[PDB]
Amino acid sequence: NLDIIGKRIEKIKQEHETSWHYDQDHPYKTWAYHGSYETKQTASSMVNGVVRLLTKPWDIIPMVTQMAMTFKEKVDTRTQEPKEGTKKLMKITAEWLWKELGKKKTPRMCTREEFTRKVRSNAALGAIFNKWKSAREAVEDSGFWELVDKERNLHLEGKCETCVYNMMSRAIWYMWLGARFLEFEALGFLNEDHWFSRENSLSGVEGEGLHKLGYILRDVSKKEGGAMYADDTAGWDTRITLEDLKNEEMVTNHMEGEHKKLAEAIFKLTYQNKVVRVQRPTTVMDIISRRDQRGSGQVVTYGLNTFTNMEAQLIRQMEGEGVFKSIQHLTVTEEIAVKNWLVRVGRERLSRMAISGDDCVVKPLDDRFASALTALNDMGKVRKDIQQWEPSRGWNDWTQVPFCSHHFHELIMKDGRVLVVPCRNQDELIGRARISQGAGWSLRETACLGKSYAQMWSLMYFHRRDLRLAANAICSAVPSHWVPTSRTTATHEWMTTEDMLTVWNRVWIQENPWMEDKTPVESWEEIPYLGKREDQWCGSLIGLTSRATWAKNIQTAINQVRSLIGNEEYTDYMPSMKRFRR
Ligand SMILES: [Zn+2]
Ligand SMILES: [Zn+2]
Repeated sequence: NLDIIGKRIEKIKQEHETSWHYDQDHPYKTWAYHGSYETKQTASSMVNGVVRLLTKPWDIIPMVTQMAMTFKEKVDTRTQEPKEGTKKLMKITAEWLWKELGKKKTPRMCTREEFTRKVRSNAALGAIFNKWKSAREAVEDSGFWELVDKERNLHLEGKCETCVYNMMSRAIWYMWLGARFLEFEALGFLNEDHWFSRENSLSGVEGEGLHKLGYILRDVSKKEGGAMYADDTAGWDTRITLEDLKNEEMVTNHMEGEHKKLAEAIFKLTYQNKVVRVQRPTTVMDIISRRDQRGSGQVVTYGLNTFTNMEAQLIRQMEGEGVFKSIQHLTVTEEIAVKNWLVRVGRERLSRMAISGDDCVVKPLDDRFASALTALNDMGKVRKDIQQWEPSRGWNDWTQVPFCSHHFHELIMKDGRVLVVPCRNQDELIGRARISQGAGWSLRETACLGKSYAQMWSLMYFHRRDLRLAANAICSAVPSHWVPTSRTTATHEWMTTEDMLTVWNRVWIQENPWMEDKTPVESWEEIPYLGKREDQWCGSLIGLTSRATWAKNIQTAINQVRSLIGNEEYTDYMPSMKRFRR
């Protein structure tokens, strides 16, 4: 408690010594409360006018239009201590999993140089605005790095002064850039060196890309076993136990020298003990603490969520296969059985899963998995939208399974080659492309964000009639040489000024390991769509009068946007489609 967090607490006290007060009407039950001080401040979702002017039929679809308008009683809940049998299963599995992940990788520190290059091309590193304006500026000033130095030597000394969380089913904890550096220095290797790649982790999909995920689920489907299970956890980040944070910290067992000590400090001082500032309207800032739940950077959060989810799902597989009988207590011979299962079939069982942070798909040995719930519930990973002891419902068809907000279609090209393509309800895709985040967007910057969405649709969602047409319209309406942008950036092959047919060939044919025949595609007309009825099932407006008038009159919409942007060099991409090709 207060020895590890006191100094952070003491320091904040004094920068608002005029305002400090132990409020007696504080709302916190599960968070330790420490005090309050004076503040007054809040970024809402703005419409992208380039995308909206070129998607007129969707102006009357509430599922699209409502997306642009507008639980903190889950961050204030408490998960119970798992039983001794559960704690043993987790410690054995975590020990084995770090060794497997470490067999072909070397833990290492990430560098000021690496951190600097990141900030100078806009990665979402969840920092705050004070002393310098942006992250770009702090990184060039040696004063910052002296602040970083003071904190760093404090961490070597087992103490913390400035690593404090700022709060804002989504809750995002920003820290100052300095704290973020020290986190990246110690733990950035997990992401920078692809510890959760599929090649390295067998269950993971880190760096795959949406073009690969369907083929990965189809490969899992080829395994002998039961249904495919895709159970979502209710508020994953809020169910991370102190026991989970201690098994995650065992990655430090693979480290040495300075790095080992820097990583141990991040886990001890910032993860297993946290200090947070929260805005309360009654407007004060509350300084609250707790030991458990997830609050790291979003990129370290991804890797440790993937790790702990891989661990949880192997244990659920062990329960289904009868490896242990009860979570109350592991016998000595059950430990040896668990250890032996991991050595004998561990890697095979990892290959039966696709895991992306809190999201999983599991094809177990058989359907005993469906009712194997005691370890999963006791670890605190309670399933969303099903009663605690009701058996899981599995999927019989890999094309039905939800994963990373998508499902996947098998689509046969006119030449017999097989594409496995990503898909989701088209209202969600159009509604997201119609939204920008933040202020001071020029017309040019708004156009270049529209072009990013359009090129993503050409690469990932070409099989949806409405999105191929809208993508071609947006790319016709935005000057041909303007570079696609995004303020928060998986593999993003659409972020390029290269011709999209050349990029399509490189991704779906040349690089595709599932595609044996490498014959390039010569035109967009060779590239197939879903069935017309399947396109409608997934939200197409094909067949509506509104959509027919939009498609027929698209050159008028393209010309409206060109007239707003002004006299620039444009390309007509509409004749790449059969119906505009005269
Ligand atoms: Zn610190
Ligand atoms: Zn679909």
